[PDB]
Formats: sequence, structure tokens, C-alpha cells
Amino acid sequence: MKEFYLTVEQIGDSIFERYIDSNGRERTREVEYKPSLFAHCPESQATKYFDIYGKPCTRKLFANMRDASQWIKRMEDIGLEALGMDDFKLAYLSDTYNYEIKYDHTKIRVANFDIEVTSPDGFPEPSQAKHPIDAITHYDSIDDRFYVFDLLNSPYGNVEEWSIEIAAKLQEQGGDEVPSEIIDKIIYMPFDNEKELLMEYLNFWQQKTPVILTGWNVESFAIPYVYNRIKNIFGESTAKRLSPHRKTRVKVIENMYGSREIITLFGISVLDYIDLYKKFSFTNQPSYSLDYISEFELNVGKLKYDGPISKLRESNHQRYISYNIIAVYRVLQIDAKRQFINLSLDMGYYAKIQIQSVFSPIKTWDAIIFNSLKEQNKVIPQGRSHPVQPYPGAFVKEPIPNRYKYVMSFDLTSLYPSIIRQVNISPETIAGTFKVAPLHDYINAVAERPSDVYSCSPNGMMYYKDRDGVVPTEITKVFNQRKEHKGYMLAAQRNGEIIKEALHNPNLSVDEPLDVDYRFDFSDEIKEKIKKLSAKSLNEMLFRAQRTEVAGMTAQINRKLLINSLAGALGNVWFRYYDLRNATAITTFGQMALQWIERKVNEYLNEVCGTEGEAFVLYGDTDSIYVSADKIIDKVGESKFRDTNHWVDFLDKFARERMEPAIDRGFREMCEYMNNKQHLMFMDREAIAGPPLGSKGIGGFWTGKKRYALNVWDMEGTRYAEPKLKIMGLETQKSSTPKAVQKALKECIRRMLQEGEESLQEYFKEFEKEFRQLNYISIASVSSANNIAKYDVGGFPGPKCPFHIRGILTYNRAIKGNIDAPQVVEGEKVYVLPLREGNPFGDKCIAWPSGTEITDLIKDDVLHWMDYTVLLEKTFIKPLEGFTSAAKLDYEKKASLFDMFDF
DNA sequence: TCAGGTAAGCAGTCCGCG
DNA sequence: GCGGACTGCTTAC
Ligand SMILES: [Ca+2]
Ligand SMILES: [Ca+2]
Ligand SMILES: [Ca+2]
Ligand SMILES: [Ca+2]
Repeated sequence: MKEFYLTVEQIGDSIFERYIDSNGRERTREVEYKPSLFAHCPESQATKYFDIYGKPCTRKLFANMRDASQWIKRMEDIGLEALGMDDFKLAYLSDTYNYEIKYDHTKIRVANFDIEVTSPDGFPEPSQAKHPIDAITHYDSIDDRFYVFDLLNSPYGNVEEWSIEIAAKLQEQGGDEVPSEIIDKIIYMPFDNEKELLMEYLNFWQQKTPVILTGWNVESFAIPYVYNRIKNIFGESTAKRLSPHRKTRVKVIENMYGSREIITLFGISVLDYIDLYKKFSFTNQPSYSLDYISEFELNVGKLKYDGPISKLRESNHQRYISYNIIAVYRVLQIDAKRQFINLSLDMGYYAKIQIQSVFSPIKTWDAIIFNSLKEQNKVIPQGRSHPVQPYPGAFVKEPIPNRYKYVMSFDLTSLYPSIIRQVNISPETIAGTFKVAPLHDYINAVAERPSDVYSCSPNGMMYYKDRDGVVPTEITKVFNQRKEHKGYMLAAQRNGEIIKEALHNPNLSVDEPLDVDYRFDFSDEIKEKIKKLSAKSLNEMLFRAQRTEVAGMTAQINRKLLINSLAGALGNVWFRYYDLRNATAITTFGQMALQWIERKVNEYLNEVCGTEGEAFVLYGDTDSIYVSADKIIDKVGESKFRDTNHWVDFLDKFARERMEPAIDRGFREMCEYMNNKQHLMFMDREAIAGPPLGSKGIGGFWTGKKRYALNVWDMEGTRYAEPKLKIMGLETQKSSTPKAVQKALKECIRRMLQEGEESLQEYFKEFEKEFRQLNYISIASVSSANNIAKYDVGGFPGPKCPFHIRGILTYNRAIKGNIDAPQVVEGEKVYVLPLREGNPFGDKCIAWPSGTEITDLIKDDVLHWMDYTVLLEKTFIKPLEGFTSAAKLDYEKKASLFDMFDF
């Protein structure tokens, strides 16, 4: 089989590589790699190396990597560009693996782990590491085994051996409910003493050294704790055994106030699952506890225990150990669903980077382009210093706040990447500039045609049409991968709606799930078989359909993020190909495209209605338009439609057969106008929105830019079994909005769009009646807390102190001596509650770490001094007043005199 | 901690305002 | 009270 690398590090003049050989085996080698960099040479030296601009360069092959980095510095102080790959381990992989890598994940050791530490004096600080490590669970992907290291004897308590039998039992039964399917995969190892546990945990680590190391907060807690504790007990060097090359780099001290620790282990790729999740999941969560993410992702219950975690081992050692095991498995379960490890490996190997570099699209693109250019004997330019400068982005139309009954939206496929490819935007394809007319003049096709020769953007930039730039070329490859994955994702989505529909009339039989591939649209045969299936079978098929969609999503949305990040990276000063003339060439072209097509759609729809100057496009943002379909419905009748699906069908047919071809001609003309390389402005119908036929629903509403709600029946060709609310930007969508209030507001909106005003009014009264009885957490606001030290003058609130930062300082002055109180962590999220004046906390709000209950000692005083009135007004009533007034509806009646009375 | 991006809404602070 | 200048935060794209 084909060779592939696992990890690569540069340690002095040595490249340290772990890899898989042609026989499927893991090996390791130290290489004194001889790197090459480049200088511009006179037009006399018959060389085969040229820069991207086509200017000759002489190759300089250094004896070692120290001399190369030295040469770079000497070139700088001489004022001359030193061209080539300055990150030598990237050059090394390029040379060593000069082909498209075909990797085998089965041969990659993926390890998932976590530890436990009992601490009777606050959060067991990883930097200090003064409390014994009393549990470690380590899952090895290759063995498929959960290795459990359990400490029986400690200064903080002598405990009994963990029991797999009790662990397997359900919590209803007094067990711990360790999932049944991993019980036979647990290798349990107990210990008389902390030293012999750590030594054995070092041995096995050498025997089964992780390539990919992950888990939950492993970079921030587990890795620095295991390192530092072995450092405090055995010393250094023995601690360095965690590295296959026995080289670590402690950073780290990030104060104030303060004061944490981060460890780099050379030869291991640390992909903290929390960081994978933040980057690739496309969520923004109110909490990042494993308990909260697991519930969200997997619908599993929280890991409940009695009393503080500082006394859990002592009071229930059994549960302590089970919960440590379960924590490790939850990350595996989250990953089986989300498949971020798979995604990290796909990308890392495609770019030929260290896998942990997939967090950086600048690194990723730098290596993709480097490899692309090297393969053509081209030489990459030196990275340069640039000042951070603002630059313009997208156009967003100002909507008239109103209700909008029937709406069809249209949106461009992969806009910024498509623009890159259409205009041929690249560092080396810059041809020149032209005199820029105001944007409005290009939008209205009245300005002089910019060029008859080059491919233009309305920001004044001209590009060669003839040759293909490296940026278009490489963005195209990844776009085509995204297209394929998105194709699978939408098929699984359509298939999911087929099953949901069938679930309306499930059959009374038994009966097995059909053995189908959910990535492909169901055939008629399969759809007929589906209509005959039981609920049980249908439900299992739905789960599989949704799992397939989710995998499809991860694959597609993160390739979209990658190619979009190339557009953004042209505007980041740390990118080798940073160029604001290219970054704005995209954004400005996008502004023109949107407004150009708004004009063409209005003109077409006016033409077909035989009118003039009516505005049909009601809104647009970046690359999308929203078109009022009222007249289209009202012209044919409304009573002529047998059902909702009949008019959805009608609008679908209209957009496809009438509007899309008009849109197609419009954009083709724009391409000619800008004399672009390739027409790639492909705008397809996205949403079809409206109220249920015969209802009093308002269908949709806008309050302002980036703030609207729509009742959608079809999204990009997915005909839903039940209408879906597409709500953008409103409080329902915000992670700062209380949990209960998100749901309440969504139901307010549902009733507005589907059922109408009386229905809303009925619901409002119900929620206002129940509010005070809801759980304090579910009704608490959420906020990230940055720069706490900046507004800490007391610790009392300083000048212009943010409301939530005030809450945090009010918190800190209540849990002063409390050793068992959780500390707010700079950058993390907090719940925030208003307090009634006169309260004992001495301020108008209290904030505390999100995802946790507030401490026992102060909990009851928060509850008694909570200001429900101010809370209900802030989080529920005020936003709702925004929605309803834009929609021209009331959530409440009158006031006003009577009353009437009954007696 | 160390390197995609901009546009833009709302919560809240502070203060001007006869 | 409301509004404008401003910071902070979180969203749409
Ligand atoms: Ca789009
Ligand atoms: Ca099968
Ligand atoms: Ca049926
Ligand atoms: Ca869009």
C-alpha cells in the first residue's frame, strides 16, 4: 500500500516523522532535511525556477534548517525577498509525499481520554497540580478498548474497587448506566498508589502512543495536569515521556487573573474536541460542559450526582469511575455522529499539513497553494508585513418592516468562491486597473464597459482571462468536493421528509427497516415499500436518514467554510497572498451582482405583469433576494388551489420555468459587461413561504436588516412534511436569549405565521401566566464575558461596566471565602439575572458560569430576589413587541376602561 | 494563547437636554 | 424619557 505520514515535527536541524510504511506498519525516523529557498537572479541564469509573476529565481540548497532561517534574517536586513517555503516541515512533506495521499484511518492511532482529580480547596489548578490524579480513562481507536486507571488509596480517601456489574445496571436499579455496548470493551486496572498508576500509564502510552489525541477540554485541563503532576512527582524528563520525541513546549501563563497552562507535546496531534466542535459544528451554545453538548447532540441525560464534585470519590467511588468512563465515550458518540475527526484527517492530508493545523485556514491554504505551485516549478513569495485596515464587504437591502404573505427567495451558489473563479481573481493574474464609475452606474448598466480585453470587478481591478490563477484552480477543486457532499446531504434530507410523511400513516405490521443508501433519492419501489412500513421501522429509518444528513452536513459545510475562508484570508494580514485589491474585488463584485439582479427581477416581473416600476424584490443580503409572490397567487385566484401543496407546486414551477431563466439571462449579460472569464453566477430558488391555505397566518415578516421570519414549505427542493419556520437573526436564534424564552418566542412566531393574531394572543397569556413558575436557569440570560479585569476597579463595577461584567463582579463579592464555589473564567460564558432593588447582593444583577447551578450558599437568595418583572419585560415582551409591530399585529388587547366585571 | 472576512441588529452606559 | 455616541456581544451572510 501507499505510504503516508502521521505526524511531523522540526526539532533543530532534525525533522522527526512518524508514518505508515508500504506494509501498513508504524515506523519513525529522524531526518536532517536539506531545505531550499530562493532569490531573484539576473535574466542571464538559465534556471527552471520562476516566481508566480514569472521572474527568474536561483535555488539555494542549505546544509541545514538553521542556516536557512539564518539566511532569511540576513536577507531581511539586506532588504531582499527570500522566496520559498519558510515552514520547512511543510516543504519536507511536499517532497516526501509527492502525490495525492490515500490514507487509511484504521492504521492511525486515535486516542480519547480524560482524568479525575479530587480537590478540597477549589478548582484543581493544572499549573500547580498539587492534588493526586485519582482516575484516568483512555480509549484506543486501534484496540477499540477503554483502559481505566483507578486509584484506591489517596490522602483524600481510601475507596473500594469499581464494579463493572453495578456500572452496567440502570440508574433506576442503583447502577450507573454505563452503555451496554462498551461494557465488554473496558479493561479495568486498579492501583494501590498514585505513583504506580502514573508509571503504568506512562508505559502503555509508549506502547500505544497517540497520533491523534482528543477528548473534552484535554488541551486546557487533562494534558497539562497529567504533564505537571508527573513533573511534580517524578520530575521533568520522565514527564517528557508523554512525547515520542521527549520534547515539550510549555507556553503559557495566560493571566490575568490568572493564570493557566498549555502543553505542546512534539510528535502528537492534539485535536481538542471542544475546539473541533467550536470550529466545525456551526452552533453557538450557551454552555460547553460535556453534559450540555451531549444532551444537545445525542439526547442523553445529564450525569447527576449528590453533593459537590470535591466529595464525589469519597461518597460514591463507584459512580465517580463510571462517570469518568461515560465522559470519554460521549465524545466518541458525538464524533460518530458529527465526524469531525474524519473531516480533520481528510483536510489535513489533502493540504499536506500537520493535522492540528486544520484549525487554521491560512496554514491550510498556504500549503495547498505551495504544493500547487511547487508542482509547476513555481516559487512562492515571502510573507510580508501589512497594517490591519478596514475594507468594504457586502450589500444588504433595507426592507420595509411589514408582514409579507407569499415569498420566494433566490440565492447564488457558493458566491465568493464563484466570483473568484468567474473573474479569475488571484495574486498572479492581476493585469492592471481601470477608472472606476460609481457602483450604481455598473448596477444600472449605464457606465462605460470597463474592459474589452480583461476580466473585471467594479472595484477597478482587471485580471488576465487567458491563464488560470492558482487561487481559482485550487478553490475550484475544493468547491467540486463540497458540491458532491451537499448533493448527498440534500438527498438524505429529502428522504427524511419522505419517511416523516409516511409516519403520518404508519402501518400495523412487523416489519423491518429497509436496507437502503440514504445518500441517494429513494426510487418509486422503495417509496411504495416505505408507505407500507410500521412506525418502529419508519422511526429507525428516520434516525439513519438524519445521521446520513448530519455526516453530509459536516462534510459539505466545512468545505464551504474552507473555500469561503480563502476569500477572507486575502483580507487577513498573516496570509502570504494578502491583498486588499483582491479581497475587495470579490466583495464589490458581490455588491454589484446582488443589486444588478434585483433590478433584472423587478424588470422581468413588471414586464410579465404588464406594469412598470413596481418593486417585487423586498429584501436581499449579500447574495440572496426575497421576492413578493402575492400578485402571482392573487392573479390566479387562491380558491383555485385544492390545498397548500397545490400553490407551493405552482410557485415552484413559476420560479423554475419563468424566473430562473430570466435570472440566468440577467447574469450572463453581467458577465459580458465585466468581460469575465466564465459565467458562474448561478442563482437558484431557495425558499417558498406562505401561510397554510385557508388560515389567518401572516406567512412571514421583516423587522429590519438581518431580522425576519418565514413559514417555509419547500427549501432548495426539499418539500417538508410539515411547514418549517425559517427564523433569521431574531431572539429565538440567539444563544444569549433564555432557553424558555427561545421556545416561547418561536411559538409566538409560529402562531403569527400559521394561525394568526387571536392564536398569538391566546398563547401570550398562557406563557405570561406560567413564567414565574419556570426554572431559573431556563429563564436566565447568557453572555460571553471578556475583559473582566478592565472594568474591575473594586472589585466593584468600573466606568462603563457592561451589565453582564457587573453581574460577574457582584458574583465575586459573595463567594469570597467559599472554597467550593466555581470561578468565572475569562472568555467563558455566564448566566445573568436581574435583582430586585434592596437585595443583599448590593447590585442590580448577578452572573455565574453558564452550564452550572449557582452555589448552594447563595442560590436561595438569588431565587428570592430575582426580578421576574424586569426579566420578562427584557427577554420576552420587548422582542415580541418588535415582531408584532413590524407585522402590524397585537399580542395583547386594549387596556382600557372595562373590565365589565361579573360577580 | 499567535493569525478567514464585513454588515449590522439590540442591550446597555453615559450623558445632554431649559 | 428619549436620542446619540459609544462598547459589547452575537448574529447573517
Ligand atoms: Ca449562497
Ligand atoms: Ca446494507
Ligand atoms: Ca402507511
Ligand atoms: Ca445567502
